Amino acid sequence: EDAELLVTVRGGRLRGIRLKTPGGPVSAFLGIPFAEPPMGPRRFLPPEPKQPWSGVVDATTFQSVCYQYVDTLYPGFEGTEMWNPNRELSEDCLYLNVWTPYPRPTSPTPVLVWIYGGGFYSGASSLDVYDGRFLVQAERTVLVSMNYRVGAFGFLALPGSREAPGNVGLLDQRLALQWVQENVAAFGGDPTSVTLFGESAGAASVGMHLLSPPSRGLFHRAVLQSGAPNGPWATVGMGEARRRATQLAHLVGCPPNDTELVACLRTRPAQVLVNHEWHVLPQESVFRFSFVPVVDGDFLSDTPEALINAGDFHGLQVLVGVVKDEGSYFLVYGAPGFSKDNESLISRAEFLAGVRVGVPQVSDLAAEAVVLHYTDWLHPEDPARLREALSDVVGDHNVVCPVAQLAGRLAAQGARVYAYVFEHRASTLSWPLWMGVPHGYEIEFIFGIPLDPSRNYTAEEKIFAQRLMRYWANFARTGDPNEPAPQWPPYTAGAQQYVSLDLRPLEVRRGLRAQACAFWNRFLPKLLSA
Amino acid sequence: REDAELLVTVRGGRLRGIRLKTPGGPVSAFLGIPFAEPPMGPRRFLPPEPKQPWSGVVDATTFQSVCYQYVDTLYPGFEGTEMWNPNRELSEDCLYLNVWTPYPRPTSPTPVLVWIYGGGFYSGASSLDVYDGRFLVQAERTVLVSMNYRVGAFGFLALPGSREAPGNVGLLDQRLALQWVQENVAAFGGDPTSVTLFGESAGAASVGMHLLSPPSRGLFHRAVLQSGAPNGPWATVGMGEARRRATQLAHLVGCPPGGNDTELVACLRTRPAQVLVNHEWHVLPQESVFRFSFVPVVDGDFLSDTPEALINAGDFHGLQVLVGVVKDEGSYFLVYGAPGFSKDNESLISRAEFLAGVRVGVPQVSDLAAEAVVLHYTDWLHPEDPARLREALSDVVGDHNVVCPVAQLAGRLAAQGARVYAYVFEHRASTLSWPLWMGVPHGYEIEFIFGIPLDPSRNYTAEEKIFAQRLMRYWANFARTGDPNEPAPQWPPYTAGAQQYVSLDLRPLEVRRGLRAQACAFWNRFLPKLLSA
Ligand SMILES: *[C@@H]1O[C@H](CO[C@@H]2O[C@@H](C)[C@@H](O)[C@@H](O)[C@@H]2O)[C@@H](O[C@@H]2O[C@H](CO)[C@@H](O)[C@H](O)[C@H]2NC(C)=O)[C@H](O)[C@H]1NC(C)=O
Ligand SMILES: *[C@@H]1O[C@H](CO[C@@H]2O[C@@H](C)[C@@H](O)[C@@H](O)[C@@H]2O)[C@@H](O[C@@H]2O[C@H](CO)[C@@H](O)[C@H](O)[C@H]2NC(C)=O)[C@H](O)[C@H]1NC(C)=O
Ligand SMILES: NC(=O)c1cc[n+](COC[n+]2ccccc2/C=N/O)cc1
Ligand SMILES: NC(=O)c1cc[n+](COC[n+]2ccccc2/C=N/O)cc1
Ligand SMILES: *[C@@H]1O[C@H](CO)[C@@H](O)[C@H](O)[C@H]1NC(C)=O
Repeated sequence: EDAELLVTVRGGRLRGIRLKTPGGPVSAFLGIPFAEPPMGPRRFLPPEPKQPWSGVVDATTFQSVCYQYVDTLYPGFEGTEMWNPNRELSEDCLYLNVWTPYPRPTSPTPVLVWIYGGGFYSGASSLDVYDGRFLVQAERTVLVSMNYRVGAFGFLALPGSREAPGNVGLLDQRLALQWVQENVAAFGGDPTSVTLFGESAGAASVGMHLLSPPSRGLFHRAVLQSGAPNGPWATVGMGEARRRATQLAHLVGCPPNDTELVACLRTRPAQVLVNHEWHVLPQESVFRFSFVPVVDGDFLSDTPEALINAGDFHGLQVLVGVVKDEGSYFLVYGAPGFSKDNESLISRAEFLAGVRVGVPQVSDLAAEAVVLHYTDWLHPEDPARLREALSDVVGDHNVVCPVAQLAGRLAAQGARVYAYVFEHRASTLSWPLWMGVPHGYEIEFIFGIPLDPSRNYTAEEKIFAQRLMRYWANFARTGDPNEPAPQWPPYTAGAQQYVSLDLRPLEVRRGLRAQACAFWNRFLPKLLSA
Repeated sequence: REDAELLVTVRGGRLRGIRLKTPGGPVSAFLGIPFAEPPMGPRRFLPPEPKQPWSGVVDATTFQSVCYQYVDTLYPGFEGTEMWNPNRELSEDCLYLNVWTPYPRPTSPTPVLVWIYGGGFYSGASSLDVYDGRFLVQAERTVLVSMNYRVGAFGFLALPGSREAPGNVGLLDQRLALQWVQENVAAFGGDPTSVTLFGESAGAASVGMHLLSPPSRGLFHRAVLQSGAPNGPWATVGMGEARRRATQLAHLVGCPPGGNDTELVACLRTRPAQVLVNHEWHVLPQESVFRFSFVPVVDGDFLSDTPEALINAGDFHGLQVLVGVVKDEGSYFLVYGAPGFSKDNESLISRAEFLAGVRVGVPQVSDLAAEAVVLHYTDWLHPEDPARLREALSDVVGDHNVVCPVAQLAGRLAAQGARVYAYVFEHRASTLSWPLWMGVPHGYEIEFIFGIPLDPSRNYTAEEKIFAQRLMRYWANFARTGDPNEPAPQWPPYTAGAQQYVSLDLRPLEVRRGLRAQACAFWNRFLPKLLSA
């Protein structure tokens, strides 16, 4: 029996497993329960701390994936299946995972906490691309990841009600962070040095923990990759959240009293809720999600945009960034004329139709303003330019400009901000070439997946992965990604400097789509208000 | 005794002209031909009545008076502004036209160019040195005609619906002159079946309005619009705001001591011309540049609809048009109001002055509209660079008032049956007195079209003289054939798709695409939708 794999946390004793990496072994503790199972009468409720157990919990394998939709658009295609659940679905899914060096550190080691994305409707800490073993070995950190409830199970809200208060998926996240403060030292982690990082909706979650004071005392630094809490998709108002909750009840046969409605919802099998999620959205769209964080004055006392504009952020360091082609990948899920299997060279009619799906629920004037800004009026009908322009519409509106607004406001209000654009297209990427560097495909390099010898990454790509892990770990340890080489300067509201990340050395550039984002961040909001 | 070449009989009676020397030889000039009864006293604000026939010989031997108008005094003595000021006495007796013809007079019918001067509809005169027709006629053997038309309140004060001041009488002055050309130009050797209108700024807007007014449209065959268009935001006014401006002007001068229109105009008729001129600008609703108090009114008569509606719903098959602008249309207007601008310093403005200048350059729009403008003309990587802000504000005024109205006209006319040719004039004259940051200012291609560099008393470059000759041939080729090209780089027609135009400078012709297409898409396609919602 290996004493390195035995740990006592506050709930009781755990048994881990030793794993192999190309650089040596690490210790993993997978499937640690941090909450009571949110089942039966506990569905839709805030999580409760896991009650202590006797005996030894087997922490040698990943636990169940929270109930969620499973993408079936390209069945068997590696580009989509890499994001689908790789374990059984269950409502009993509130488990977290700890990777540490082997033997376990005996000095307080910086902690990285990963929050997966997936539009608040999907995701799992057990996916291959989130394997913490390489970061922990290469950079000598403790890495924690948790499962949190998605879809209606995590974000169905009847605001004002006690039976479905909303944001419980975020509270699952907060509870795991409290678990880390109380327990991570038992694994050799330093609770006074916790860096949150997440991608997409995970980045938005990180941003929301930055703006919720009860969360702010649980971590020290933040990394937001391709997501932001001020995204048009990341939050929903109380009125619309109530409408969506009520509509889903009607769709699954529950008439239409909040108490009656949640009680009837709790009798439905989880899969039934999943099957009807999607039909509560008001219009055809891409990059919008049914059940997302609700601004009800509690977890978020105001909208993230209002909280960002009014916040003092001195003493905060954040790392934020984007991939080169944020929108390209969302277009195959609803923009007319698009497909992974052809060049998606669309007509102007399809482009104009794509703008309404990509910018849903706005006035015709707002839509025409988008068309004006993203049309080259010397080549208004060129299919290649139109495909690229629609990809830029979706990417700028949902990712690049929300991230750029966040970066600019925090920098100008006291935070030290580092910005990147990930510009390397993996040699193993199965998506077509016209998609460029699609959303989500920097994660595998951050986690050091290319070091896995059973994968087909090149030698320079492995070096690149090691470069990225060092930047991320430098930031986690000091608030500065630079090795203490061409220096990575902080992002500021004036100079707007960022670096491009690829196989070539660092190149400093100015402006995160400055011209496009002035439209989304400065003008379009005022058009909608008047 | 008498030179038979300088004696002509038109319908009103006999005329005596003058023989002018040019660098290339003799030209016959008939200057100051009366074409209307003097619009004075009881005829103030009325449409022009045709000139009654006369006995004996009228001496048409010098330029007649300039129509009463404001005289610019911003830079007194500065030639850059004095060249546009009246060079004859001011008078309400000013409805005279000028005819230049080859010496000897042509024996076969000769194409006719008719010039309409600009000046924001408040100023201008056919007698300005820069409009001297002797060089075009000598170089290209055409007949050139120019007329005076009433400006300011005298030409465009409108109490719509009233008979005592119907408005647009300045445009009727132009129309009467065009009717005179049809009835009389053959007596000078001109061909009334080949008349080409050309004009600049408000003259270009005037030319476009004659295109859109059926009674005028039968009086000419081709059109040249230089740095102006009838659909410009400054070129027309609605009936209500025209009535408000007329009523306020009357109130400012003492009329009435105004319900009844007859009575109010009668009181206006007793006021000295200069007093009307002195108060004319006080009726503008706001502090602005490129906006003019009294301008053509859309009242259903001369223009049955707005020029933009008539342009869109018009069939222009069989019509040839030549349109263009200078490289820096807006820079010249900024020293007349924009904060921080002057011809005597570099006018490197701050961001606050840029934002203040936008409201002056784009007057009377919602704050939302103003901020759409700020968004499109800000470089968000260099939001406060003074030199970039100076150029941005110049582009705002130039795009909004000239380039984009011209581009919209060129595009709609091309797509609806007209053959269009477009240019951008990019030569900065060696004799230019305005500062270097202004580039090629508004109005400073005219002297090259009229061949002014060929005057030996002026110190133009020898290369600029060749340039002038090249431009006069383009214009005259268009007047003769509807095509500026010679019967050598080809000047392609402008179309709504390819949007090709040529650059005019000392270099050979260069074909380019798009008359500030991205900018004009904002002014021509989006901004009107915002002003509606
Ligand atoms: C690119 O593909 C889209 C999607 O069509 C599907 O995928 C193709 C690869 C092929 O397998 C098709 O048979 C599939 O239907 C095309 O858009 C569709 O076009 C068809 C007409 O053939 C039409 O009936 C569908 O409604 C269209 N659907 C969408 C979402 O646009 C598109 O035309 C292709 N572009 C090309 C070939 O240039
Ligand atoms: C550039 O000049 C403008 C115009 O001012 C006039 O011309 C100058 C050369 C100088 O002789 C001034 O005294 C003239 O009045 C300047 O803008 C003016 O500034 C003064 C005082 O600062 C102010 O009272 C006026 O209202 C301003 N006029 C306008 C139209 O804004 C400007 O400051 C000069 N810029 C420099 C010198 O950098
Ligand atoms: N619960 C659902 O029914 C459901 C279905 C589909 N989607 C989204 O489609 C899957 N998807 C998967 C991967 C990338 C994008 C997308 C679409 N985004 O709008 C969300 C929820
Ligand atoms: N009738 C008048 O009093 C009057 C006063 C001022 N202006 C304008 O003169 C300024 N100005 C003079 C020359 C060229 C442009 C400009 C400005 N245009 O906005 C016209 C008429
Ligand atoms: C330049 O022009 C002026 C007037 O246009 C003239 O008096 C002068 O002789 C010319 N030449 C020189 C060298 O100044």
